[PDB]
Amino acid sequence: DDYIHLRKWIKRIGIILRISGHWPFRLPHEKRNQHKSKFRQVYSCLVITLGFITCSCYCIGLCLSESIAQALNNITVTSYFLQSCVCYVSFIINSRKLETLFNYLFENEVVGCPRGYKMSSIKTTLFRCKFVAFSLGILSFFGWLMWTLLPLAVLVVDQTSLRFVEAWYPFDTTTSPMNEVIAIYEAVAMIFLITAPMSSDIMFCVLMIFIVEHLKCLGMAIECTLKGDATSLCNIVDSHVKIYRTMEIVQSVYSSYFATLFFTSCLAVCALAYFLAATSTSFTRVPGMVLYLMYIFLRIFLLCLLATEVAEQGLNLCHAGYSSKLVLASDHVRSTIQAIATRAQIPLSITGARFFTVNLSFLASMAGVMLTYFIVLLQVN
Amino acid sequence: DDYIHLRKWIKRIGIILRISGHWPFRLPHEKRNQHKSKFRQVYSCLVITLGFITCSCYCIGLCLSESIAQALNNITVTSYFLQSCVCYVSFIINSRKLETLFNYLFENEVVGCPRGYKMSSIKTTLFRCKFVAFSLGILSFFGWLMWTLLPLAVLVVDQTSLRFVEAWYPFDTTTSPMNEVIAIYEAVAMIFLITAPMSSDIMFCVLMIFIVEHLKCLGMAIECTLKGDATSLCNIVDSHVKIYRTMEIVQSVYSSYFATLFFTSCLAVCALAYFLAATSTSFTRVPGMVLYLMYIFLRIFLLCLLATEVAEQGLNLCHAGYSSKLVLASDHVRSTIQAIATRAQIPLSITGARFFTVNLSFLASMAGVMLTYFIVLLQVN
Amino acid sequence: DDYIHLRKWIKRIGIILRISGHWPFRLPHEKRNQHKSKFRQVYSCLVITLGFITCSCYCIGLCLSESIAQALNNITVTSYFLQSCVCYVSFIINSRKLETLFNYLFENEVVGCPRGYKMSSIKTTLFRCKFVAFSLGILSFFGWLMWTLLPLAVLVVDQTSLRFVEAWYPFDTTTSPMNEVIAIYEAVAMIFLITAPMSSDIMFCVLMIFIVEHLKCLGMAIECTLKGDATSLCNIVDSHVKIYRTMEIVQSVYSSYFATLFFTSCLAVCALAYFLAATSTSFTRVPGMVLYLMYIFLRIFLLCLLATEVAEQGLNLCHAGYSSKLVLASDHVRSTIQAIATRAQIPLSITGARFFTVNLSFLASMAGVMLTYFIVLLQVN
Amino acid sequence: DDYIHLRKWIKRIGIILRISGHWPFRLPHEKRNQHKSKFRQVYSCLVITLGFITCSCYCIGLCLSESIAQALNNITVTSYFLQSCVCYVSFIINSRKLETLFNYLFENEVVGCPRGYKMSSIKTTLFRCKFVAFSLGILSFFGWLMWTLLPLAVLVVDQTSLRFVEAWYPFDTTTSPMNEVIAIYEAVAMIFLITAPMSSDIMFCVLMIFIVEHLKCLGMAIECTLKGDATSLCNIVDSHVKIYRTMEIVQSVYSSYFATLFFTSCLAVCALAYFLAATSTSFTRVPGMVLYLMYIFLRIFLLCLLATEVAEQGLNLCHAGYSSKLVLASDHVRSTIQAIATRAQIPLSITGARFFTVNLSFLASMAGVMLTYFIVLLQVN
Ligand SMILES: CCN(CC)C(=O)c1cccc(C)c1
Ligand SMILES: CCN(CC)C(=O)c1cccc(C)c1
Ligand SMILES: CCN(CC)C(=O)c1cccc(C)c1
Ligand SMILES: CCN(CC)C(=O)c1cccc(C)c1
Repeated sequence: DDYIHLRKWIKRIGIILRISGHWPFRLPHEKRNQHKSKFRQVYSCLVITLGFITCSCYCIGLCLSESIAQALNNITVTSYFLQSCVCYVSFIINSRKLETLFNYLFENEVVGCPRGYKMSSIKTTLFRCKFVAFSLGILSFFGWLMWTLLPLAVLVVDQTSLRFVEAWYPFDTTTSPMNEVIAIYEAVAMIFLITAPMSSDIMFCVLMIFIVEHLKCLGMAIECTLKGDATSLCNIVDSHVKIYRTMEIVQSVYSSYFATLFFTSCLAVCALAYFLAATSTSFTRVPGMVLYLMYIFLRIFLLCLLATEVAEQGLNLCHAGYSSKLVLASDHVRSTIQAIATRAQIPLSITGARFFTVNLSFLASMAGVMLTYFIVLLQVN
Repeated sequence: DDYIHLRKWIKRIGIILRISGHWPFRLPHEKRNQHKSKFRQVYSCLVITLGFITCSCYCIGLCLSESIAQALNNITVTSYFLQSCVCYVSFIINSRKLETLFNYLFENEVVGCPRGYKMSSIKTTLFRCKFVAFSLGILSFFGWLMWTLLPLAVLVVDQTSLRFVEAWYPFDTTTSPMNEVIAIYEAVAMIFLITAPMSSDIMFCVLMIFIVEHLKCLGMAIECTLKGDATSLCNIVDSHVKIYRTMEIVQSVYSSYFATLFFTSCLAVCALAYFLAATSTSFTRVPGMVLYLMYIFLRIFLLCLLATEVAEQGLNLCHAGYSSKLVLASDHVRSTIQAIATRAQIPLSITGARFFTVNLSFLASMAGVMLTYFIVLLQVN
Repeated sequence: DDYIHLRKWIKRIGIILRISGHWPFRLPHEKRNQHKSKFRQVYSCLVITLGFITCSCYCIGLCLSESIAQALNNITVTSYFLQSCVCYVSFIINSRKLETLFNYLFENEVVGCPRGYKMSSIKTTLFRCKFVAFSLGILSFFGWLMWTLLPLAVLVVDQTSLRFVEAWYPFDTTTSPMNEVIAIYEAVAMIFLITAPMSSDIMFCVLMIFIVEHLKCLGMAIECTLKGDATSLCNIVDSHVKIYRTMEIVQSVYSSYFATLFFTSCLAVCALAYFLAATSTSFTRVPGMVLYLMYIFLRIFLLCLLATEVAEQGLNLCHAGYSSKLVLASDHVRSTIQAIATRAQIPLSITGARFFTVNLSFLASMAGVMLTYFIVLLQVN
Repeated sequence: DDYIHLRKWIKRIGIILRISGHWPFRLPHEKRNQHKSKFRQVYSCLVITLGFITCSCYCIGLCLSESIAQALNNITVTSYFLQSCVCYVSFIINSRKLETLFNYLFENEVVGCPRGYKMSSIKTTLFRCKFVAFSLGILSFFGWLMWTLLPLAVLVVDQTSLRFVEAWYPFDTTTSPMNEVIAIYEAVAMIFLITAPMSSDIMFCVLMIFIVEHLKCLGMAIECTLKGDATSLCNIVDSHVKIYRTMEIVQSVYSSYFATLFFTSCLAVCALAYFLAATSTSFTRVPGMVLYLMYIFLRIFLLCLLATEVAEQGLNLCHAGYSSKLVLASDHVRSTIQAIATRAQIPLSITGARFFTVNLSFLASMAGVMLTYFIVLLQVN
């Protein structure tokens, strides 16, 4: 069966959310109260504390800067690291809503749709899910492998400064006793701090894909029940309000995370464009800086695209049922379809801490701001 | 009882609005026609005239500037002072509407809500009220104490220019006979001119908190009356129209005050960022200039947040009642819920003299404008 | 009677529209086919041709510029002159719609309003009409008197270049035979080219004031007919659709005129701010350049304010009738009030050639653009 | 008959779409399965491959640039060429939807309209169609003739570098054996690569004109059927939903094409304004660069105008039927007119890959961006 295949994938997503050290909540397939184990709790606490102290050493390493170039070289990695920290806190706080969200993915079976549509819907869902997940995973692995292991192959196979950008430490970390084990520590902390927000964006993309498929199924079900008494309309309205409650749940955690993400990502792409444009770099960091740019652009573009698709499917749900049969229906249908339309006129939008609406036009406005500040930072030299 | 506690707090707000010299109007708890006393009227007239002449000496002290730096050092304090003057005039003119607003806070008892919700609503209201009031009060006291008493401890405990920025005066004010009593006069005028707009923003924050709680109570009451004849719907519509009339009353006074506030606050934060960035300041004004920045950002952020919450609660009221029961109701309910929704689609927004809508996105746009003009003013040196 | 007073004023407006040389159309009070006279037609043709040739000499005088300063000194007057020419053409083309507009001002009597409201409405209408008309007229007279007669009192009472900015001419116009009669010709052409667009803005302000009063009367009439069968609702809907047809008529002519006006006015205020800031002017043109700025700002602000008031009154008409009585009315009232509301949700907006919406926020955006280009033009020196 | 005349014109449009080498689809007048011929398929494949290799040589000719000036001189032509390539791909992919679109133009006969309106509608349609088609065709022919044949008349009638801007080639192309035949090849490739997107914009303009006429006919038909049972309303709703399906079909292909078009057109007009402003050009390319500017501005303005007209006609359809008769109709009419209005409130907008809405305000925003980047590129020299 194809459907049990879908089961596999959502279990994998839950597994990855417990690999990178998020707080363990109840998965739908788990029914032995396994998430309350201490063996998985000390894991998440250890990884969260390690990420916190690494981000704090990097953040106070920024304020103790030598010049402008070291400041920007700290700005990029500290931006990504505090993105990871904001994501850690936001998944720590709202643990209960994630269980309801994963229960929504487990069963979402729409009633009233023709049976020929569900198969192609499941195939498109699995294809797009596999695409976004493997894309972000492979780009993350290549970027980490370059940025972390490329300077090690210059010296460790056989003077100082193995890592690309230094940070604040209580130890000296310049002598040969300490710098290698600092590099190893930075490697494993880099693994976890990269793995957390990528997994969060993967889960958000899965949720948006499922909500798009659900809204298309709802529109087809409205057309099917109008082509043909009350109970079908009650089930339609209940699915339409369940979708709205689910998006209202998704709004909060990703509101805080998206505000932090978008601001620090704009800072990171501006600093990267300055490093690639002006300063005569050492050419061993061009394959890192040309992959971090593509990762940032791909992540922002995928988030904005899957946030625009949901609003477009809601507005497409507004035009559902409007045909010649609606004129010939009773007063009951002409009232409930009117109610469904005037509720569907309100768009389902994910806002970033209510400062902006995550759309595709916001990507164009932010790219304009990035171009302006890149021109300014280039002129300042 | 908790509820009588709320009584205490609104009385305190009225008391503070008569301490800082606003025009005395009838409070709800007062029932002896006490507000028409001359003993409280000559107070407000004396304080308003003193604030007017102090703001006028500061304003014509700006045009008689020596250079650019003295001009900006006048620009900050004159911006805050004419904010205070605009607030004084706006509370002088519309005295009658403030009585209806304080009568709205005295009794606002929603009918039809389940009894278990009102307790937590009152607790959240008291907590957020105490938070915003004590926050702005303590920051104002620390900022005034620094800016006014820190230069006095250099000289008065034992050459000229005790105050930080000079102003126009008919007296000489440079000689030792006059400068000390000018400093004392500036201290008490500083107390009143700081105390007025902070108290106005505290009252606006109280009103927005109460309107948010009222809208949430209305949504819960709609859900409760749909879960269960006409009279409940009439009471719901009457509460919904009373909220709209109250916001329409709040719109005007704070429209004029918010236009003045936002423009002069942008000017003040730009001039402060220039003083903190470039000019080698004397380090005795860094604790003043680093608290005035935090006060400005906190005040603007709290105003924008509590103006966004009301619009979000209105749009959340639009989605109320939409469920399976609405399909099974009569024509009467399906008409009145439709009317409530198509009225709730119009957002309750506080505009600043109709030039802009006070939202959280406006804070981002204004911060972008502040960053652009700070870059320009830094480049001009 | 007060009402016949209103008659007087609209007749005066028609009279002024035929003084400045617009194409003569039928006024409401005229009933002898007087507008088809040739005695008033050769007037308008002569004045329009004179304004055309003066604007053409000024426009080709701009392209034959000596430097940047003479180019901007031509830019200001040519901007105002081609505003006048666009207004002349737009009133020449649509002569028929102006008759229907002046017939709308002649009789607009709303039915169903309480009688106590109409008196205060007429008083407020006459007050605001007199205010805007006398304000723009007196500022125009002072600006023309300064700019035209102030250099004449230096020389003509007793070497060359009497006028402030020269233009292209076939004659020499530098010798003493010709320059005085060129100055006289420029004086009378200046009178007509100033008098035309000011009269057009006065008529637009009158129309917006009347539409605001009409919408407030309609809202009060809806409240009155809901407080109390079908015929009142038919009269309400007919007045509401007549207001929309009138605004749709007003949209076109002022769309073209407002596009030209706003663009050339932004150019003029930028060039004036450059002349007042940098160049060491001769101080005999400071009273002209400081009145032209105030006239431009006052005209733009009054147009934007009276365009925002109409949209606000439409959205206020959306909330009319919504009360406890609407729940207790029949199906007929609950359907027609719903229809009135869903039609009133569409805003009555005057757009400038569909490029922008004339609001008060547009004034803030245009002022930001003016500040940016003033900073650039100051930096270019 | 006039109507058969319309037939002629749409056949001509189909003919031109098969002249410039687009993929051949079934026209409405063709009924012998002529579009599946190989004689017309190898034509389109040959022209598409030639345009691809020419665009690829120009695109890799950009990256192998000598300086900034040669880079911009490549940027303009490569922008137009990749516009042509994106249009080629977008017409290759969606071949099936173009058949339904051309079947919509073949028969669109509205039922219920008064007969006196259709004649003037057809006359206005033919006039505007002929205007836009002949305008873009004549400007394209003059621009191509100038840019391609003007340097040939300097040398070929009787040292190197016949073409204006060079490109990458495997051949030498500088010697006299090869440069002439390279110029001939560039001439014919220039013909096809210019002829494709102009024909696409002509078809889009035809579609927007027809949709505007259809919406006006629908509004007049609503007024006519309200002036007078169910079947007329069913036909009205079916025409209104057919218009929406047609615009939803038009959205996709022109979404991708409009995104590419608008971005590369902004780049091209910025580079052209730099070439015309600063660099001492050879004056033989001023008649080319002053026609390419007018072509770009005319094309963008016509696209934005005919995209704004459709949204304005939809919002005008929202106000249809609202009169005194609607109050006196049955419940059926007052429900179906309400449904038509609440569906017509959603605007029919053509978005460019969902990044922006093609309006006339977007033209103003893009012109502001063009002015800013032109000022920057002028300052960089
Ligand atoms: C900058 C984040 N980072 C830590 C240094 C990386 O290795 C890195 C680089 C490129 C792309 C990705 C997903 C991670
Ligand atoms: C600038 C206003 N002011 C008068 C000089 C102050 O003392 C002051 C400084 C910081 C924060 C607050 C609330 C007041
Ligand atoms: C610039 C237009 N103008 C002709 C030179 C004037 O005299 C002028 C100057 C200021 C204000 C007004 C209404 C007209
Ligand atoms: C830049 C495109 N191009 C190829 C060089 C042209 O000949 C060209 C120039 C002006 C106007 C038009 C429609 C085409």
